[PDB]
Amino acid sequence: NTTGGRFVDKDNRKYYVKDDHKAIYWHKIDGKTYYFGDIGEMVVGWQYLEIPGTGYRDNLFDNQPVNEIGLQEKWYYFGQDGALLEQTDKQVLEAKTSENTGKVYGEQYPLSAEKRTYYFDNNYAVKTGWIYEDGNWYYLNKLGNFGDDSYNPLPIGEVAKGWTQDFHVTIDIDRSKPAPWYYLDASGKMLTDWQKVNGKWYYFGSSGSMATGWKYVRGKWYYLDNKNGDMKTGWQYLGNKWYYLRSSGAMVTGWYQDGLTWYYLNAGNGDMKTGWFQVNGKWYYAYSSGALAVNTTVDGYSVNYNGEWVQ
Ligand SMILES: C[N+](C)(C)CCO
Ligand SMILES: C[N+](C)(C)CCO
Ligand SMILES: C[N+](C)(C)CCO
Ligand SMILES: C[N+](C)(C)CCO
Ligand SMILES: C[N+](C)(C)CCO
Ligand SMILES: C[N+](C)(C)CCO
Repeated sequence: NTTGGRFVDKDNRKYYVKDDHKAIYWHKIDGKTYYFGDIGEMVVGWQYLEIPGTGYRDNLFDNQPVNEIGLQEKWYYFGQDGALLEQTDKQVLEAKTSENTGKVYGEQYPLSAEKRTYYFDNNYAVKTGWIYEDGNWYYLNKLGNFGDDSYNPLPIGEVAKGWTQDFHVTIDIDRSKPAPWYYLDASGKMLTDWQKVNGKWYYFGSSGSMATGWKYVRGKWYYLDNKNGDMKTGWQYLGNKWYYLRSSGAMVTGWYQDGLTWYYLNAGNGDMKTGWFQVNGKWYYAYSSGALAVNTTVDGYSVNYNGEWVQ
C-alpha cells in the first residue's frame, strides 16, 4: 500500500508524486488501485497490462530499477478517475474497440455507445475460457487475432460465435495439448448432440466437443470424418475395409441390397465380407466387389437365386 504521496495534475496528464518521484505501474493508494504506466501517466478505461501483485510491477517509483520479468498480460477496466474496477462477476461496460484502449487521463476519446456484458475473474481481469450462464455454456475468447507478425489482443474476453477451437493457453498456445472443436450458436450457446451445420451433420455429445471417427450414439454406429468431423453416408472405405452407412448415417449390419446386388456386412464391426462365408448354416460366395453370387457357378459349384450353395 502506497502512502505519503499526492496526486498531481500537470501537462494534461495526472501523476502520483511522493518524495518528488513519480509512481509507475501498479499502486494501491487509499483502498484503491491505479496503474501509472512506464513514465507515470495515470491510465483510464480499457487497458491491456501485466498481471499485478507479484511486486515486480507493484509499489515502484521512477527512481528505482525495473526488473526483467515474464508476466502474462490481461484486460482490465479503469474508471475515468483512474480507479481499477474491482469486479469479480460481470458488468456491462463500453465495448472494447480500437479507439478506447490504452488511453491516459487527459487524453479524450470517443465513448463507444455499444455496451457489452463482460465477465471478470477473482483477480479483476476479464475472464476467458468457459462460463455457465442460465443453463448454457459460453466461450470467452482466450486468444486474439493472429497474423504473420501481428497479434490483436482486442478479441480476448469476447463471446465467441461459430466454429471455435479450445486451446491450452498461457502466454502462447500449447501445441502439445489437445484442442477440441466447438460450435457456439448465434448467441454464443454451446451446441450439443447432433447438429446440422452448413448442410452436413456433426455430433457434439454432451460435453460439446466435436467427434471424429467412429462413434456409438444411442445403439448405432456412425463415422465422423477423422479431421473435419462431418458425418459420412453410403459406402465408405475405412481401415482397408468396406462399410455401408445409411442416409441417417447409421452403420448397416447383415444383409443389404444395393439395387439388385446383395452384400453382407459382418455382424460385429459391419465390415463387408468377401469370398466364402456362412450365415445361419448356409454358405455363400461374394466376389471381390462384395457382390453376392446368384444363379451361377463358382469354381464349378452352383449357387441358387438366393446365393446359397446347392450341393
Ligand atoms: C466444455 N464444457 C465447459 C462444456 C465442459 C467441461 O469439459
Ligand atoms: C469443422 N471443422 C472446423 C472442424 C473443420 C472445417 O474447417
Ligand atoms: C442421426 N442424424 C440426426 C444424423 C440423422 C437422423 O436421421
Ligand atoms: C467401429 N466399428 C465397430 C464399427 C468397427 C471397428 O471394429
Ligand atoms: C461395395 N463397393 C463399394 C465396393 C461397391 C458398391 O458400390
Ligand atoms: C440371402 N439373401 C438375403 C440374398 C436372401 C435370403 O432369403
